[PDB]
Amino acid sequence: ADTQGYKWKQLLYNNVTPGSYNPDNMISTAFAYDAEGEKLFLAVPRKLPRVPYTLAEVDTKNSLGVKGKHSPLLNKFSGHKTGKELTSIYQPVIDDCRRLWVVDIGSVEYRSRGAKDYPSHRPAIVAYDLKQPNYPEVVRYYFPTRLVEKPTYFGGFAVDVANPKGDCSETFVYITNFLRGALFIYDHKKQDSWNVTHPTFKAERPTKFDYGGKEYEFKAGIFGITLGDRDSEGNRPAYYLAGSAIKVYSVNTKELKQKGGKLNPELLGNRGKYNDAIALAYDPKTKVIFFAEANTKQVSCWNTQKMPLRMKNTDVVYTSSRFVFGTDISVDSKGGLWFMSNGFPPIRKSEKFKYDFPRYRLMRIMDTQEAIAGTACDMNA
Repeated sequence: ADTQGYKWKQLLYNNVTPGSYNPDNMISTAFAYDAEGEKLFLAVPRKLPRVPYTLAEVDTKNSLGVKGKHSPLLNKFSGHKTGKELTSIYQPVIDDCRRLWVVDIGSVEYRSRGAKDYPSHRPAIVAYDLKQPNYPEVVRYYFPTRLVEKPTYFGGFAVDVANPKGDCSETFVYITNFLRGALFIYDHKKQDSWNVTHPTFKAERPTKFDYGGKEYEFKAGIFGITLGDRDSEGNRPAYYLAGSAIKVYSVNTKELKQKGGKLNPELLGNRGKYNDAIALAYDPKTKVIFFAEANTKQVSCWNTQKMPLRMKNTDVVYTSSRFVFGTDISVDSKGGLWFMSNGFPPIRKSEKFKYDFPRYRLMRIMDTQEAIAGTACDMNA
């Protein structure tokens, strides 16, 4: 229940001319922590002008639990020279073998000012090897034109590594898209990809978001996906949720991996009214799914082994009135639970939302077992 982590009023960059960008336009949407390397990676999408590095890193070693170091400066990704190697990303993910994956959207989202600096191209899945320096690029796949379907609305994604104790090439990437309600599946081994849609991906009803004493709304489809325990032969539950929804589902990865196959997802079932979350993360140690919530100012949990999922089978691992809009959550290599808020929900003009307290908040609970102690999510039942 005790946390260490970071707080930024604005995301400032190190080694970038002051005044060359507007700090309030630097809006981070997601992160990934590499525990072995003690590096934090942040996605800053090029949604507004003059973002110097869309993939930023911070070294956490002389930082994490130290007083006075709550606000580290962002740096260029060590795998980059110019910062143009990526156009705009929304989410970084670290896999079982320490490859940092990102989805390059391929274009910026503003006109002029100067968008000309970041030439448009097709969307791409890119991966870097953190085990080597300086993070060489090991995957780079462009989307075939016939498959592009509103790339600006990609959400969370998962990396399915079938052979973690091998060359790690038998890998799938499952990428959410919260507009339509669609999941883009990429087969790394076959160098093929396809689109999948389902009634279960779509939103249930608009989410309520409170800002400045008024109430705002948004209606998001499938937004987060996380992967369970691998069985006998490599297949696994892939738990997903829509952002504007309280139900949770799992479809098997074997149905997912088969191109043009029928999908049979399982409801399991819901988390209680007003508890919409856009991000969720499975902890293999405690078998718990953690949820970073849109409007409740809380991170919540459910033990996958306590069936079925009802509110009564859920609890709270974190509460802060300054935890406005949870946007990313994940478990690291050393079992640490990490969660982020940015006050930036998918609503018109939300980039311009401002807060008295620091907008950007990233926290770690050291180990998940400590987190769920004395909660409905713990081991005793």
